[PDB]
Formats: sequence, structure tokens, C-alpha cells
Amino acid sequence: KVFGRCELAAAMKRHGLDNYRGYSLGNWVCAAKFESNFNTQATNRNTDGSTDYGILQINSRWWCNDGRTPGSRNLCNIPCSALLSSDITASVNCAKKIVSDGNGMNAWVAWRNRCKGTDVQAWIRGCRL
Ligand SMILES: [Cl-]
Repeated sequence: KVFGRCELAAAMKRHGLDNYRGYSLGNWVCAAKFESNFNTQATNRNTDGSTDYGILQINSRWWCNDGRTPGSRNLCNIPCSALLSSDITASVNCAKKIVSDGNGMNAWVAWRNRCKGTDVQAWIRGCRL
């Protein structure tokens, strides 16, 4: 599923991401835009052989099991395919664990490079929330 900007904002808010660990909703929408272009089915392979999955590009090296990343962990306790669902619940629940691990949203490279320090409120502008 390819979300609309405001559609995704409302889904994330309903799932408890607004101001989660101090990160306003606009940060999460911005991250999703540049990680996946709002596409729940996005996948990308990394150099080390791990793969990033879903709307927030969660890495199989640490967070999910895809059966093909030897010596990796599965900290969210889920198959990586669950992160590709049109229902964003699994992605959000796993993102909450990631952002709580000490490094905040800096875990997301596109957030650090393209959202951090910008006017992220612009990403939820005009939305009915
Ligand atoms: Cl933080």
C-alpha cells in the first residue's frame, strides 16, 4: 500500500507515535517519506547482506528475521515480511523499540540527513488529525 501523506499521519497518530519519546508527528512522516516514499512494500538490500523492510526501512541485521541474514538478531521478534503489510501496526511497534534504544531517531539515516533540523511540522500541515 502506498499511503497518502495525511492518511499516514493519521494512522501514525492513532498508533501512538505523536510525541513518542519526544518526537513530534512530523518527524515520523518525514522519515517514512524519505525511507520508503510511503510504500509499505519497499525493500532495500545493504552491503553486509542484511535487508531493510517496509515503510520505515527496518533492518534485518538487528530487528526482524528474514531467514537470510546469518548471525543477526531479531529484537522485535517478528518475521521481516510482517513489516510489509498494509497494516502498519507491526512497523510502528518495532519502531517504538528502535527509537527507545538510546540513539533516538538517528537510527534512521534518511531522518538524520533529510528531516533532522528542518521544519518537520510542514509534513502534517493541512491534515485532519
Ligand atoms: Cl532522543
